[PDB]
Amino acid sequence: RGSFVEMVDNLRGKSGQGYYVEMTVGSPPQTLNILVDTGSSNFAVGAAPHPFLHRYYQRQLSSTYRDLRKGVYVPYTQGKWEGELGTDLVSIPHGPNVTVRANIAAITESDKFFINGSNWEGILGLAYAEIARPDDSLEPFFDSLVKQTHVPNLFSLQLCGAASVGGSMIIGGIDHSLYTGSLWYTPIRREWYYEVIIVRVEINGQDLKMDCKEYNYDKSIVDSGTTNLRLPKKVFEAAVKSIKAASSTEKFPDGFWLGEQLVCWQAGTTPWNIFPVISLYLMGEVTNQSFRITILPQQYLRPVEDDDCYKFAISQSSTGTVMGAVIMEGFYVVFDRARKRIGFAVSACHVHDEFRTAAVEGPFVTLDMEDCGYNI
Ligand SMILES: C[C@]1(c2cc(NC(=O)c3cnc(OCF)cn3)ccc2F)N=C(N)SC[C@@H]1c1ccccc1
Repeated sequence: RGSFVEMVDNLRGKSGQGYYVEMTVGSPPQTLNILVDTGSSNFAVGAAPHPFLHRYYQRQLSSTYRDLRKGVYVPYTQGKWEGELGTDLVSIPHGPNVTVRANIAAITESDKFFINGSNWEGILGLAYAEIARPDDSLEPFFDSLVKQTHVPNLFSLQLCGAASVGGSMIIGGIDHSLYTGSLWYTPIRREWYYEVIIVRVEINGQDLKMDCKEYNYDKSIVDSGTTNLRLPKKVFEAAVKSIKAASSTEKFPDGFWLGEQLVCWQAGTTPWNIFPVISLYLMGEVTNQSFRITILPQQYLRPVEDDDCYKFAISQSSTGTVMGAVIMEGFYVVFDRARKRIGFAVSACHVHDEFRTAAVEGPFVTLDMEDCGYNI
């Protein structure tokens, strides 16, 4: 506990393509790069020679492969994958010194799922069984890991932003070299997604003053498998209005705020100072107690290489708040499953300037925080 040198820097990727970890599957071990995804619950790997794929799982080569004789069909908002369920032996080379028998969905057909030019061949769904396909009886990888080994029921993520990105997934613990200051914990409201409650939103310390239920309509989640900070429609328009007001030193086309246009500045002359900070107050551990996380334009204006051009990476949502890479790149994030809570601390690797840094601050007095959660 406290130091996991072998797991530091075990994540790689490209901007906009996500963060992957090296895994092995089968006997003998077949090496695959696997997207780290806290917003889903399936371990699903390429099993057929799709042209975008560097590598794929070849079940015929594995002596420890067991066919579950069951299909799985996963349409989602932005694509589709389908596969054949099985089990096999799985290890993480730059993770704990263990081997686990895990459920594997062998992907046999997909659409808009694999990224052309990416270096990953599968997805590690790190959320809970309730959202696993086809149903909650398919035990997620991390559940299998904890059940079969002495690995503590905790993992933590340091996602380091920017073409190449990196970071750390500490499996079974916390590495104190990855953050500065203190960890502040928010309750996991329900174990399906990593669902949290946002109690207050500020743009440059100016409260949006919305009914806090709007912030979590219909949920708020922490998702390493999403790029943007996604906000419910009503919250998004309030936030953009305020961000526009604060940044009115320079005028931008309306399309930029909708992510339909890039904005460019002469190399290394990006006016970070004109753009406001964004604070999300999260439900704390104690009644009437909250803390806030604060991100910079360096997090929400993402570099696009095609002199210095940027995409606005805050976007409107109909699925509730999604705290994607935009949020997570500011913070060391502790998924403390054992204690049903998520910890946030200022990341040792977050992108900032000489004037401002990302911040995790508390405690604050916030009443009626339970009222902020949405119920069907
Ligand atoms: C499995 C799923 C998913 C995610 C991605 N992610 C990415 O490509 C990506 C790109 N850049 C990032 O940061 C910047 F570097 C982060 N991630 C790609 C394909 C996918 F199918 N995970 C989700 N959380 S959202 C939809 C989907 C999903 C979720 C739930 C149920 C089914 C499918």
